Amino acid sequence: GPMGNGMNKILPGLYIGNFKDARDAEQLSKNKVTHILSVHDSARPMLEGVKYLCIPAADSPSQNLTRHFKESIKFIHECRLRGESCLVHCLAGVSRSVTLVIAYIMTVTDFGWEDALHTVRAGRSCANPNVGFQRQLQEFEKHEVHQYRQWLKEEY
Repeated sequence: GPMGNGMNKILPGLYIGNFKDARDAEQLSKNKVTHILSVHDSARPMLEGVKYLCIPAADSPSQNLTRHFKESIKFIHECRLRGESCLVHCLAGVSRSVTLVIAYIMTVTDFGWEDALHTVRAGRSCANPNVGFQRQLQEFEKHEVHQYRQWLKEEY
């Protein structure tokens, strides 16, 4: 489906889904999601029992997401380090949320963005950052990921 078939586990304690999955109490309970990184235009805290990170961003190649990589990675990582689960979602769980999760995967591995995307697609086939985000990711892979990797290693 163009918007997935429900939230999908990408890494232990890390899921991606659409705006609907983000409201799915049972799905959230089953997956023990206690953290939600909402990245879409109307992103704001919604449910109880959940720590939110809301990033008002549009799914446009003009939308800068790289600037949100650090805070997104920190949110996700501290959640996972505490043995908790984080759901990263946008409207369809195809471009925005996927881009942030790819950035995270690249930072906790030696993966380039395409290998990271491959990792995401294995869990959520509809994953497909818009061309602009791929560009930003490509850039991230070229001149910053090495920098981010050191950061997490030193910070955690």
